Amino acid sequence: VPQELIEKIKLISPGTELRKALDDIINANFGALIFLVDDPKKYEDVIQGGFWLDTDFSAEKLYELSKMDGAIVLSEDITKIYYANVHLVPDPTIPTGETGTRHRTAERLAKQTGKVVIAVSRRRNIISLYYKNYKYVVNQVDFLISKVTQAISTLEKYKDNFNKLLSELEVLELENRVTLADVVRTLAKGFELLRIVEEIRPYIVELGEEGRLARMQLRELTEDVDDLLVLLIMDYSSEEVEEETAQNILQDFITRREPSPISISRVLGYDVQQAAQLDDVLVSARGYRLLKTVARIPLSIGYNVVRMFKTLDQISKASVEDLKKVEGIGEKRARAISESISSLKHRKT
Amino acid sequence: VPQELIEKIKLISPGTELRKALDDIINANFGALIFLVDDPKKYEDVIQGGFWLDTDFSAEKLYELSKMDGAIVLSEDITKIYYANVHLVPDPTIPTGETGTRHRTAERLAKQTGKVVIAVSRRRNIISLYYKNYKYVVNQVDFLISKVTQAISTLEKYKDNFNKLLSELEVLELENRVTLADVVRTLAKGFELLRIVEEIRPYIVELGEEGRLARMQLRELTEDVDDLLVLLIMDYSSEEVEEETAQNILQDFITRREPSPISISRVLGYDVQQAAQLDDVLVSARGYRLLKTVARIPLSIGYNVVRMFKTLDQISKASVEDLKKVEGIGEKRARAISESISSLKHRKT
Ligand SMILES: Nc1ncnc2c1ncn2[C@@H]1O[C@@H]2COP(=O)(O)O[C@H]3[C@@H](O)[C@H](n4cnc5c(N)ncnc54)O[C@@H]3COP(=O)(O)O[C@H]2[C@H]1O
Repeated sequence: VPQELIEKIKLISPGTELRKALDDIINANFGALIFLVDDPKKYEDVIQGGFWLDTDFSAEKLYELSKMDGAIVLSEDITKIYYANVHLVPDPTIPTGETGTRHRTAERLAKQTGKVVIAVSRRRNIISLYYKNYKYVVNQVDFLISKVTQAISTLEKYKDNFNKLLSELEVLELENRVTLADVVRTLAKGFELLRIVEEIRPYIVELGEEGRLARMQLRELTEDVDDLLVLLIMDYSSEEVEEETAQNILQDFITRREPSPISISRVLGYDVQQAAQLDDVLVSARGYRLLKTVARIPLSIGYNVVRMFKTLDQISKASVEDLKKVEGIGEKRARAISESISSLKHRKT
Repeated sequence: VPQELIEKIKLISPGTELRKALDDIINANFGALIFLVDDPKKYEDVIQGGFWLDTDFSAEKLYELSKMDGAIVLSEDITKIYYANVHLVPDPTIPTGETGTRHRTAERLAKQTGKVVIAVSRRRNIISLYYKNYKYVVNQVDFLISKVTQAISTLEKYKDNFNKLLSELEVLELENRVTLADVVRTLAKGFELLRIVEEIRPYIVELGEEGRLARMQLRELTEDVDDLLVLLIMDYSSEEVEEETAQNILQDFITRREPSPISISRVLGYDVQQAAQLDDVLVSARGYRLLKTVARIPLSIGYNVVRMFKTLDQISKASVEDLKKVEGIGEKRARAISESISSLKHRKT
């Protein structure tokens, strides 16, 4: 959805004065045809009759004016009401796939002028926004909340399964018994979880102010998921991979590519044919995930540790003395690494 | 009202199936916009979307189709329904003094194509017919009947005073005591009476089949008034005058010229400037009225009788033998003339 169009959508999103007025118009079953222009004098060819108002905008004024037949003309920033009860006359030759005089008029005028035109039928509760060659149907909050609440509840389920796969993989990592199947399975669920987030995003935006709690819920649920997926990619990719490259891997599986077993294993650098082979491939974590998230060791410094010990397994066997031989690790970071790992092994395994 | 428009108005007059449908539409508060054209193909630029029907017309079909939004397209003779639910798009630059999309659309389309377009709003009970640059509002029968009934009542009153004036003029005429004032007063009342008929005529025409009784009443009330007035003009005009000149005099006072005492006397060939003078001008009827109406003597032959005697007074002093000295008058005409005058003088004076 183009950004130039997303900007216009904000104009009638829950929270704005304009939307408050449109909600009331809908509740009263009045119809509405609103034309947003900047220079009223320049549309004497498409705007006919009505009353010249040139007054300050307000939700109550718009509502009251919508009681009359015809269209209302507002300024682009919704600060002035220019005309009311006007007859809009766009070029009849302009193609339109709309039905009815009001919507056909709205699409034609928007295409002809490159301006925003809002239409509301008397019987229905949707707001149709036309801008240039675009058409966006805005829904009432109740419909949006139902979809968003369902999506969140769905996300909770995926997240619960992600957490179980993660704790299981954690045990396998600490014991160095991880297979490519385990890794890919965890990444797959992580990619599916973030995809759901991406798909509900437009619903959230459209909710405007009414989407505050929904946003907070999405944040609490998916907080550090992205980072976690990036660290897993770095820890299990066939060959050393830069963080940015890992983040790009993530972005691709979250939008373009499809998170299938073989496909994920393929992008990780493993030449696998059948998904049954995944259980056959053994892999050892580099150690980034634990070093950063648990030992609180910056990636730039974690590279150094991996460069020397190569795997988490070796890192877990290294003494403080051993660890201090690494650039960037003093008695403090050496203790943190050593202690955080020995603590997890004892508690988890 | 041009004969051209008059023909179209008949299409929606009480009695037609079309009008029957429009009345139902009005009674149901549905709206309507109807475009009459014989070759739809040629107007495909002003007719958009909708449903192609091409079916035989019926009042029930038109009524049902009017439940949908948009416009209906019928053949000019109203025998076929071509489209329903269409969007009519006439040129926006066409000037119009109408209000609302529906009526502004109808006027522009009518001007643009030179055809008939019918508009009916849901809120009102009138039918607006637009043809070319003409606009005729058709009213419901109830409104028309009320106007027509009051006009008829008014005519009865004028006719009564007319008969009172005529009866008194009859006495004076027989006694040869007529003054210009007597004649003028009678003519003025007769002229005023016929003007009312002319003014109410359009209402009766617009009443269609529901105006049958009204036409009968008008005819019974004004049956022989025109002839009577023409004969009065011929009998009292300054100098001899033909039936054609008289008939023209009548038409002038019923439309163009105002029937004022001085104006009537002036047109009769009398030089007067004050109404008071009228009671000072003694006049004598030629005899045409009595010869034609009572003696049943053809005007052509009446000219001969007046040629010889000049006035009714002299005609009543003639004998059968004397009267027969006129060409066209035999013992029969002579008897009818002589006996009819003598009988009236005995009964009226
Ligand atoms: N060119 C045309 N072709 C076919 N039918 C025509 C027509 N123009 C008017 N009408 C018929 O008249 C109905 C009501 O017209 P109205 O102006 O009261 O009530 C209108 C008007 O206030 C508004 N509206 C529609 N088009 C407009 C325009 N171009 N400019 C300003 N207001 C418009 O939306 C209301 C409802 O529109 P809707 O079509 O549902 O309802 C229409 C339609 O069935």
